[PDB]
Amino acid sequence: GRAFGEQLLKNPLIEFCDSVCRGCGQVMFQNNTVTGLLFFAGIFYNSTTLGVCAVLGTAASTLTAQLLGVDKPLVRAGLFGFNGTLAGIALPFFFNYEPAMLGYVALNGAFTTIIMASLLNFLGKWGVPALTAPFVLATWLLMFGVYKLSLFHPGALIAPALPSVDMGTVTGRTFMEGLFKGVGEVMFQDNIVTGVIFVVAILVNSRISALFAVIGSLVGLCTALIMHSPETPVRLGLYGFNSVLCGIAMGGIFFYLNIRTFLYALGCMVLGAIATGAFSVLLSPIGMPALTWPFIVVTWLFLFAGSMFRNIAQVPTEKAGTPEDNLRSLAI
Amino acid sequence: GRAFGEQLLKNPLIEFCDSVCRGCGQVMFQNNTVTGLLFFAGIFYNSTTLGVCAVLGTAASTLTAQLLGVDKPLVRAGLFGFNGTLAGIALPFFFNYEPAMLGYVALNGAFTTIIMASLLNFLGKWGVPALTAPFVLATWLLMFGVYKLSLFHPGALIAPALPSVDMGTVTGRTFMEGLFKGVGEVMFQDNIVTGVIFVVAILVNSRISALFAVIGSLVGLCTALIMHSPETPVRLGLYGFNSVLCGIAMGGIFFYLNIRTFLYALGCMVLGAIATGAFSVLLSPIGMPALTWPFIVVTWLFLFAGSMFRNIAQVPTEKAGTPEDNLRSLAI
Amino acid sequence: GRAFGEQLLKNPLIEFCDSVCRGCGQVMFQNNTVTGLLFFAGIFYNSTTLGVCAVLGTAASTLTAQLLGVDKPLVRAGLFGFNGTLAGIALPFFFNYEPAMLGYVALNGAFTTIIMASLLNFLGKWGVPALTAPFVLATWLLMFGVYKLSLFHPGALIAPALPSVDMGTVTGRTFMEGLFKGVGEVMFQDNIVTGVIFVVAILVNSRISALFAVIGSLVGLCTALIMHSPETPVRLGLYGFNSVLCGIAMGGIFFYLNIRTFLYALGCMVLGAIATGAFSVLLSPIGMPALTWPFIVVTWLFLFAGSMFRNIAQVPTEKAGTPEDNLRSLAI
Ligand SMILES: [Au+]
Ligand SMILES: [Au+]
Ligand SMILES: [Au+]
Ligand SMILES: [Au+]
Ligand SMILES: [Au+]
Ligand SMILES: [Au+]
Ligand SMILES: [Au+]
Ligand SMILES: [Au+]
Ligand SMILES: [Au+]
Ligand SMILES: [Au+]
Ligand SMILES: [Au+]
Ligand SMILES: [Au+]
Ligand SMILES: [Au+]
Ligand SMILES: [Au+]
Ligand SMILES: [Au+]
Ligand SMILES: [Au+]
Ligand SMILES: [Au+]
Ligand SMILES: [Au+]
Ligand SMILES: [Au+]
Ligand SMILES: [Au+]
Ligand SMILES: [Au+]
Ligand SMILES: [Au+]
Ligand SMILES: [Au+]
Ligand SMILES: [Au+]
Ligand SMILES: [Au+]
Ligand SMILES: [Au+]
Ligand SMILES: [Au+]
Repeated sequence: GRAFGEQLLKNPLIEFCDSVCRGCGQVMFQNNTVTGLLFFAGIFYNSTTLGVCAVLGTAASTLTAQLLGVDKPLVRAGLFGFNGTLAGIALPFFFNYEPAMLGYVALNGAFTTIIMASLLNFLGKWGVPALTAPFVLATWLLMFGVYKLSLFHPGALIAPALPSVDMGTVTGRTFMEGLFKGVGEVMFQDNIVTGVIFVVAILVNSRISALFAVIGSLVGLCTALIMHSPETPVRLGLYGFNSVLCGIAMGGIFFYLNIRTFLYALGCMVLGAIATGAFSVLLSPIGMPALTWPFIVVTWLFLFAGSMFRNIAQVPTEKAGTPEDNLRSLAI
Repeated sequence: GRAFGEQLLKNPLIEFCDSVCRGCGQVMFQNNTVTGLLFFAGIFYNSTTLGVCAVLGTAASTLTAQLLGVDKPLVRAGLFGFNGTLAGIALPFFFNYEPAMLGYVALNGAFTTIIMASLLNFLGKWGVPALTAPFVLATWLLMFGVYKLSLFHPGALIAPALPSVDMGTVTGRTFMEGLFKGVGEVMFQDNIVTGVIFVVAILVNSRISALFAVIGSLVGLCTALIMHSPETPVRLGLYGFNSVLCGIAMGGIFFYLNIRTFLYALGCMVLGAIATGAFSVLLSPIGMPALTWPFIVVTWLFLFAGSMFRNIAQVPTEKAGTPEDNLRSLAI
Repeated sequence: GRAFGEQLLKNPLIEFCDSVCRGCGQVMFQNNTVTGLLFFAGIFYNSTTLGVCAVLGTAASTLTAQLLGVDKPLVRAGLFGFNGTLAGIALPFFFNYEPAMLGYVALNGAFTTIIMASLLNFLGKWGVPALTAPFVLATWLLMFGVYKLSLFHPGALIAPALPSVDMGTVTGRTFMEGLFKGVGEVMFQDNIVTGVIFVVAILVNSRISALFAVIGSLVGLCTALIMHSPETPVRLGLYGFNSVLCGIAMGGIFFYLNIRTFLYALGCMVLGAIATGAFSVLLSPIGMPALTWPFIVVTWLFLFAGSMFRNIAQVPTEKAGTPEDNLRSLAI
C-alpha cells in the first residue's frame, strides 16, 4: 500500500535484500519483510553461525532464481528464498563443520531453486503449492550420500539402525518447552525464546496465522502424547514443527477460515504429527531426518483433496494471502 | 433398473447403509449391495471382531465423504467406502488390541477419504482410478510410526530385518488353500471358506469378474512357484491377493475383454506377484507390510500405458461397469 | 535424407533390426543405426553373453511395443528399445546365471515397454521425456524380490547392510580408467576400450554429444573426488555414468546449447554424481543398485524446471534431435 513514487528510490541491492527477507518470511508462509527480519533475529539470537548460513542459503537460492530468470513477481514474493533459508540451516545442524560447508550451503540453496521451479511447473496444473518439498528433496540428495562421500561427517543425530520398540515423565515443562521449540524447530532452532520471537514475527503479518502457529505446535505435542511418544522428543518440539506448518497453511491461507475448514485444518495437524513418527521410522535404517516431509505429504493430500469437497472452500493459490486478507476479499 | 417410485421409500440411514455395502463391494470393484453384504458375511464368518472393524472403517470413510460434501454419485457408488473397509481390517490384523483401536480405525477410515479425493483429483487428469492407494498410504502413515509412538504394539508379523536368502513341499493342499486364501487375503482373511464366499459374492454381480478373481489367485500362486518362493507364503495366498485385484481390474472392467486385453491382463497378474516379493523386501528393514502396493503400482502402470497401445482397448473410467455391461454397451 | 525409393526395398525384418539398432543408440539419446551398431560392438567386445542379452532385451521390448501397437514413429525412433537394452544387460550383470535368465530378460524387456508407454502418457503433459525410468523401475521390480523368490541368486555386488562411514590413492590411472569406464558403465561395461568405442559411436551421430559424454564422465569423477569418495568406485567409473547421461541430455539435446544452458548442464552433471552416493545409500539396507535413478531424478528436476527459467532455452521434446541439428533449426 506504499506510495508509488517510492519505486524511484529502488536499486538492485535493496530489492535483493527485500526479496531475501520476504524469502525468510515465507518459511512460514508470511510474505512480509519485517517477519523475515524478525525470523533472522530469532535465529541469530540462538546461533550466529546458523543465522549467517540461513542468510547465505536464502541469498544463494534467490540469486540463482534471478540468474536463471524466474518471473520477477515469484522472486519478489520470496517464493524462491524460503527453501534456501532451510537448506542453509539444515546442513550445519546435522553435519559437523568443514571449510567446504559454506560452498555446500550455496549449492544446496541453488538446488532448491531448481526444484521449486520443477514443482511449480508440475503441481501448478492443479493449483497446488510446492511447500518445503524443494528444501527437503535437495537436502536429502546432498545429505544421504555422506556415508559414501566423506567430505562432511554426520553429527551424532545421524545414526543408522533398524527400528525397534525409556518413556520419561510429562510435566508442565513438556508443555511450555514443547510449545515454543515446536515453533523454533520449523527452522532447526532448539531455543524457546527463538520460538517466541517466531510467533511475534508471524503476529506482525497476521494474528490468525500466529494463533495457528501456536495451535499446530500444541496439537502436534498432545497427539504425540496421546500416541505414547517418549516425553523427550515431545519436550524438544520434534512433534510440533510439522504440525505448525500444517496449521499455518491450512488455517486460512489455502482455505478460507471457517468452522469447517478449521476442523479440516485440525485433521491435517493431527496426521502431520502421526506422519512424523512414520517418516522418522522409514528413514531410520539410513539414519536420516525426515525434515518437513511429514507436513509436505499430509498437507499436499489435504490440498489436492480440497476441490473435491464442496463443504471445504479452497483459496485459489495465485490469490492466497494472509488469513485476514483472504476473508476480506471473499466478503467483497 | 428399479421402479423410480422406490425413491419415495428412501431415508438417509438406508441410503447410508446401501452406500456402505456398495463400498464393501468396491474392495473388489463390484458396485453391488448384495456383493458387499456377502463380503461382510465372509469376514464375519472368519472373525466377528474383523467384521465389526470392516463395517466401522467403511462407515467412517463414507460419513467423512458425506461430511466434506463429496459429489453424491461418487459416494452412492461406494468409491468412498472400499478403502475404509480395508483400513478398518488392516489395523487389528497387524497390531494387538488396545481400547484406542476403534478410534484409530475411524481415523484411518476418515483419512482414506482425504486421499481418495486427492488421487481422484490427481489421477483424474488421465482417467486413471485411485485403486486401493488411499487405503495403503493412510495405513502406512498410521502404522510405520509404531516404533516411536507406542500406543499400539505390533503383532509378530511385524519384524524389522535386513533381507537375506526353508523351501517346504508343494502338495495339492498348496493349490486348494493357495487359491481360496488368495481371494480371502484381499481383505486380510486367512480363511478358505471366506475365500469361497468372496468368489460367490463377486459371481452375484459378475461371472467374468468371478473367473478373473480365480485366475489371478492361480497366476499369482504359480508365478511365485516358478520364481521359487518357499511354499508356506504360497499356500497362505500371500502371492495371490495382489494378482486377484490385478485380474479383476484388468479383466474386462478397465479394458474391454478380448484375447489381446486378456493377455495384457495376464502380464499384469504375473508382474503383480513378482512386485509382491519386491515390495515385501523394500519394507523389510522396517518390518512393514506392502499391502496392495504391488497391485496398485503394476495396475497403474498398465492403466497409464493403455491409451498408447492401439491394440489394447481401454474402457473410459467414468463409464466402466462390470465386464458383461462393458461388452454390452460396446456392441451398441 | 535418403532416396524415398529405398522404401521399396523395406521388409518387416530389416525395419525391425533398424528399430533395434536405433533402440540401442537411444541408450545415450542417439537416434542413429550405426551408433547402436557400434554400441553393440563395444558390448560384444567386452562380453558375448552381455551382448546377446542386450540384443535380446532390445528385441523383446521393441516387439512388445509393436505387438501392443505403439505409434510407428515412436518405435522407428528406438524409443521402445533403449530401456530394453539396459533391462537385458542389468540382469546377468547383477544376478548369477540360471537357464531361466533369457526368459527373465525377455520379461524385463517387455515390462520396460509398458512403463515407457505409462511415462510418455504421464510426463507428456509437460513435454518431459521418460529417460531410463522404464528400465530402472522394471529392473527394480524384477530384482528386489530375489531374497524371497529364489529362482535367481544375487551376485556378490548385492549385499544388504546398514550404511556406515579405506580411501585408496588417486593416480593418473584413476583418471584414464575413470573417464572411459564412466562411459562404459552407462551400459554396465567394466571395460576401458568399450568406453572408447562408445564415445566413437556417439561421435558418428554427434560431436557435441560425444564431448558431453566425455565432460560428464569427468565432472562425475572429480565431483566424487572433491566429495571424498574412496578412489576404487571413482576409478571404476561408478560416479561417471549418471553424469554421462546428464551431460548428453542437458548438453544441447533438450536444451539449445549456449553458455547459459552449458552452465545449467554442469549443475545437473555435478548433482547427478552427488545423487549417486545418495541413492546408493538409500538402497543399501536391501543391497540393491540405484542404476540410473540418480541421472533420472536430477535430469527430470532440471527438465521440469526449464520452462520457468527465461534464461534457459528448452528444446520442445517432440522436435529434439542432435545438438547440431537443434542449433541448425533454431537459426532458421
Ligand atoms: Au532483507
Ligand atoms: Au537489508
Ligand atoms: Au531489505
Ligand atoms: Au529486511
Ligand atoms: Au503465500
Ligand atoms: Au555460516
Ligand atoms: Au555454516
Ligand atoms: Au495431551
Ligand atoms: Au491436549
Ligand atoms: Au448395507
Ligand atoms: Au443395511
Ligand atoms: Au442397505
Ligand atoms: Au447391504
Ligand atoms: Au467401478
Ligand atoms: Au471392532
Ligand atoms: Au477392532
Ligand atoms: Au506352477
Ligand atoms: Au501353473
Ligand atoms: Au540392427
Ligand atoms: Au540388422
Ligand atoms: Au538393420
Ligand atoms: Au544396425
Ligand atoms: Au531423442
Ligand atoms: Au544371453
Ligand atoms: Au544372459
Ligand atoms: Au578433481
Ligand atoms: Au577436476
